Amino acid sequence: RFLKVKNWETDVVLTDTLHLKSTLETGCTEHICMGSIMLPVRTKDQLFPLAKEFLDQYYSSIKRFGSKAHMDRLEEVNKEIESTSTYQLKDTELIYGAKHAWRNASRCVGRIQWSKLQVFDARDCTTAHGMFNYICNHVKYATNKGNLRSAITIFPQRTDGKHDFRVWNSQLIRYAGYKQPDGSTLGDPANVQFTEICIQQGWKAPRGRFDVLPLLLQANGNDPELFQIPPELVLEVPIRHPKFDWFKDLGLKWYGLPAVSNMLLEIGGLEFSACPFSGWYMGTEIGVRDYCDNSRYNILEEVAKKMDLDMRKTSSLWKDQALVEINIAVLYSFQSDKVTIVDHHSATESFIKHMENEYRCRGGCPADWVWIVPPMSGSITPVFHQEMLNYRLTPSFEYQPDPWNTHVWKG
Amino acid sequence: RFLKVKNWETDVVLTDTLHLKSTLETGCTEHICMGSIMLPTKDQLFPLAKEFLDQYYSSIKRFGSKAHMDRLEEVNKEIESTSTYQLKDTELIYGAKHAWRNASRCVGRIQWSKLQVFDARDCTTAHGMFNYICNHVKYATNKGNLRSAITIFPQRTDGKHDFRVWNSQLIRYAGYKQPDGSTLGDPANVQFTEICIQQGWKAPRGRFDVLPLLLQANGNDPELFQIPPELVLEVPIRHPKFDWFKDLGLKWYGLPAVSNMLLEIGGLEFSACPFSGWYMGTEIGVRDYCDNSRYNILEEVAKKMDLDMRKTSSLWKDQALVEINIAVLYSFQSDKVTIVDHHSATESFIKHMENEYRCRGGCPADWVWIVPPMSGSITPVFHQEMLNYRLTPSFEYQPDPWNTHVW
Ligand code: HEM
Ligand code: HEM
Ligand SMILES: C[C@H](O)[C@H](O)[C@H]1CNc2nc(N)[nH]c(=O)c2N1
Ligand SMILES: C[C@H](O)[C@H](O)[C@H]1CNc2nc(N)[nH]c(=O)c2N1
Ligand SMILES: C[S@@](=O)CC(=N)NCCC[C@H](N)C(=O)O
Ligand SMILES: C[S@@](=O)CC(=N)NCCC[C@H](N)C(=O)O
Ligand SMILES: [Zn+2]
Repeated sequence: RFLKVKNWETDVVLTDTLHLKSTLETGCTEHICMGSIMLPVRTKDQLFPLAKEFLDQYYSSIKRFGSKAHMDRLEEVNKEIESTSTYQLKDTELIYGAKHAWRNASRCVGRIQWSKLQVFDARDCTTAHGMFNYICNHVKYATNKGNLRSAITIFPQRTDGKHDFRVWNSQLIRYAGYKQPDGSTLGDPANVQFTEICIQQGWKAPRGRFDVLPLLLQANGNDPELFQIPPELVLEVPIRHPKFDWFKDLGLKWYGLPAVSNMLLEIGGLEFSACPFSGWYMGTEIGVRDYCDNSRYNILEEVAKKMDLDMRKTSSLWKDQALVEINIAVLYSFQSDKVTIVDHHSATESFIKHMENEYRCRGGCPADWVWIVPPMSGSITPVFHQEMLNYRLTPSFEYQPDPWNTHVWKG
Repeated sequence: RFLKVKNWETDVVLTDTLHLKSTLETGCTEHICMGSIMLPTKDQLFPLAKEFLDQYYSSIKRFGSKAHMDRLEEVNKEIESTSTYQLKDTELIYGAKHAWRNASRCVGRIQWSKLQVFDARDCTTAHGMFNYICNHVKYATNKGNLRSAITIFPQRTDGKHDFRVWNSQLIRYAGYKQPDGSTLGDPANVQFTEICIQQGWKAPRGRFDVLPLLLQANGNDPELFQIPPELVLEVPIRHPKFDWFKDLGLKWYGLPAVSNMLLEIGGLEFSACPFSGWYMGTEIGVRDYCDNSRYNILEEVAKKMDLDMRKTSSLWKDQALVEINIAVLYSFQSDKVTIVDHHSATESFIKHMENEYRCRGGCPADWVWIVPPMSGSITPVFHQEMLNYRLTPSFEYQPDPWNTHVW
């Protein structure tokens, strides 16, 4: 069976066959679409089919499907599974795995870059201190003095689910959030729960509006441990505006390296619960969501005041006006400091080209429209007009519960 | 499977039970989501009628009444002999209001129960159709104080006697293909504008020529009619800050009146059912004015603003987009024509969702369509999980007549 997607700006029609290789489920049924829903101990039994499918893929890509090297590998993995109930990926298979998980990430607009990914194999790691060292190197390498390079660091896979490696942080670099007695929040409201955990685990908080959180690292199912990232490794950008000199006085900055650290990487049925990965920011992530979401820094009011907009009626579009200036300032600041960033126009355009390329060479490209369309100026970006099909391929990055909700405390 | 939806800005959680009365299909499966795809007999007829009558009598609190059973029996007999049936006026009004209520892509449904229904089922000719449509337009426009309305023409019979309005909206601007390959006026309406000319229309060939009506009665060849200009309310677009903005020569019409859809009630199909409410500002300022395949005015406006159009990262497109949308809202408000900005409309829709969950057990909603085409995440609907499903009575898409009509 074949499926068509149309772009309603250009009338380009594309044919998807890739969706046929999808097995995982979307959350949708024929009677209900759950397209906007945020989020809708494995045994020998199910493991070998998962392994075989991955190896078939891997060997196909390297033009060796059905080869002796292919068949011996299947043999070796099967034997290893039945005798140990799991198996180890070769380095080559791991790199292929991590790249393809990115390539398959239907909510990622930056996938044109998927084949350029620095993979750091941290499977020999055994302790939280070992984790800290690996993570420090990741940050230094990925940051590259502002000329960012995509990377992922992969810690040992899950075994019995009792010895998980986890990074308790949602990102390697993120700002603290502190609930005040008066109900207001100082710093980043999205990180209040985690900040409280850190403080309980012994962190001495500076209690400012932009305090870089410590790392909270769990090796081998043990209680997690605190570590401070060397400040010289944490690249930050002060936010100013090219025309508005008062903008610097708002006191805003952000970090340059977004590094998602709470997701689970699945490859050939293996689960990598600690796999921090980093690329670089699209401007609107910071300028629109982080700064202007009502539940985040929420600076719209303060910015609008200083611009002296008519704030008494929403139909003045004072919010829309402030938002643009804020996003101009983010992009300006990063570019002036030579820190890699991409605007939403450039990024979405690149994605369209990527997506078209993928249809031709791969037979499709799973894409989550709800997430791909930028959170400002949607319809003036080409992705708005692009029909997309969303489905799940493996390897993949998956959500997992925050570890403090599952972790068995040792003491 | 009594599903929950969460708002991630407010942490409000609603439980949906209404979805378990979904009649039709979404196009999605367990294996693929198609949420961003734009367009995914007597035996058939009686269960459809029964289902509708069941809702109807439940809503007036006479479920399982003599009146209810009588009406079921009565309709049942009518189908057996006539192969169809006719709705009582009350059922027609309920059906239309509920089609709107059920339109998962409509952000303005908080108004759903205040719909003026015009029964045009006695209409027999295109001239009669014209008359009904002029009355609709005058009533709905209401000197700028717009009132939602629908006019319903006779239902399909054998599919060979359909009533259709060939226009996509009662009021829209023409589209002409120029010698230099470009397009004058509205590119979305080029094909339709051709067909009008192909039929006899004398096009003044301007940037904003109101199209003639092309009306089809009882399956006949459609006929042209010109809406009395005095009935077409238009707004000159100016900016409250930029004097040069009025020089751009932009205008739009006050009355959006969708005319190419099909209203389905109790299995009965109304192929001609033009309906009208009023505009959200972004429909005009963002989509109609700034889509690349529409009026596409961004570059011209940014130019007049003297923005740095060298790099995309100056966000000149975004800056211009805002000002354009400020002007649209400003102009309509200044001329006392009803319009709603995207902040007010989305906030009202959140309140409506609240109401529907509380009083009805849910509200089908299509996030992809509900979230406005600018400033998405600063509107509350962006952070609102929505469940999409098809309830009936409903408005459905139907083919353009010209692809189907025998002459
Ligand atoms: C290199 C530049 C990149 C850009 C500009 C980019 C852009 C984005 C954006 C804007 C999102 C939505 C995030 C949000 O709204 O919170 C996203 C999501 C995502 N990205 Fe990328 N990305 C990049 C690199 C990467 C890399 C290197 C990986 C993995 C190796 C990756 C995997 C993902 C995944 C799995 C998601 C889904 C996140 C979620 O569901 O919360 N991306 N990306
Ligand atoms: C009164 C104020 C109203 C507002 C502010 C409003 C707003 C909107 C908007 C913004 C859309 C998206 C359409 C687009 O972007 O092209 C829409 C779609 C829709 N509306 Fe409403 N509307 C209103 C009245 C009505 C009425 C009176 C009806 C029917 C009686 C209706 C039924 C629909 C339907 C069926 C759609 C989907 C159209 C499609 O799928 O192309 N609306 N509405
Ligand atoms: C409810 C809705 O799905 C949710 O707000 C989504 C919408 N789209 C998004 N898109 C991106 N890129 N990031 C997000 O966090 C979200 N949030
Ligand atoms: C491809 C995509 O589904 C298409 O561009 C949709 C997106 N969302 C929309 N939303 C509204 N309100 N109106 C539209 O025409 C569209 N178009
Ligand atoms: C891994 S990262 O380079 C992918 C990315 N560009 N962003 C993902 C999360 C960043 C998050 N939205 C933020 O604003 O911090
Ligand atoms: C029937 S109308 O009141 C519903 C509405 N507000 N708009 C839908 C169609 C209008 C279309 N988007 C336009 O910009 O002309
Ligand atoms: Zn779906």
